[PDB]
Amino acid sequence: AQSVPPGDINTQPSQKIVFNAPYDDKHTYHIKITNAGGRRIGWAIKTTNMRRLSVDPPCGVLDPKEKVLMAVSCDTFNAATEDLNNDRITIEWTNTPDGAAKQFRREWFQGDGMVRRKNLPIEYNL
Amino acid sequence: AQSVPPGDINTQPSQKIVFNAPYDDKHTYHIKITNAGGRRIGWAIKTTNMRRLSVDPPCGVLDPKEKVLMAVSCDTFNAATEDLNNDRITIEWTNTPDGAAKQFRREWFQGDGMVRRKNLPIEYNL
Repeated sequence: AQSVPPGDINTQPSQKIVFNAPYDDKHTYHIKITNAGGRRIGWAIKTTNMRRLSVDPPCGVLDPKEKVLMAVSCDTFNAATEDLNNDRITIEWTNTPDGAAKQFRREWFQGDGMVRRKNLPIEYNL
Repeated sequence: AQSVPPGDINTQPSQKIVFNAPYDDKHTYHIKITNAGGRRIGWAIKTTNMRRLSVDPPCGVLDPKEKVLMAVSCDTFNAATEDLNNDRITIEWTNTPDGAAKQFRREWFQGDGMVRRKNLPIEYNL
């Protein structure tokens, strides 16, 4: 009936993910997200490197109290002589407009209302 | 042909597991183990608490260069006001005797040869 801000989408982890070994093969860590709002929301992901890490689905439209699974694969590598404290993800979302279209749009961020965003610290466990 | 010590069984993680959130439901973390020896080996697991944590299969007989999956479930709880630095697992194994029987025996530890054992530090990520 009245205005409705972008409900804080639940996240698990909420802000701390330690990619547990081994690093000898692409390890896809499943993430849990949920829409804690009243209406749908257009969210997108961004990582320091879109080559090594692979987040899918990168962008999508969640529903009211809808649950979705994420996949963050990490290509193999050598953590014996490589710094591991510069990897961080970004998850933002904004309430879609009245009867928005069926497709993530960039206008949803340059329109009315406010957009939320939180970076998730990455970790590497051996 | 000649004597054969208990090949160091590969572990992933090898000595560091951070049970990533959430803690609102039994989360079973899959572990990777492998027999790096020439013959089978009888191994067993032990945790500080056999009530909260559940490791299965607890004991079994691995084969030469055989891979096996483990399941370490962790009952839900509240990590907002509970110490999380006293949980540690124990994985030991000893080369089975010549044509050993098809069933983990305790005599394999009180016989000839040497037995290996390593504790895996537990962690809790929110």
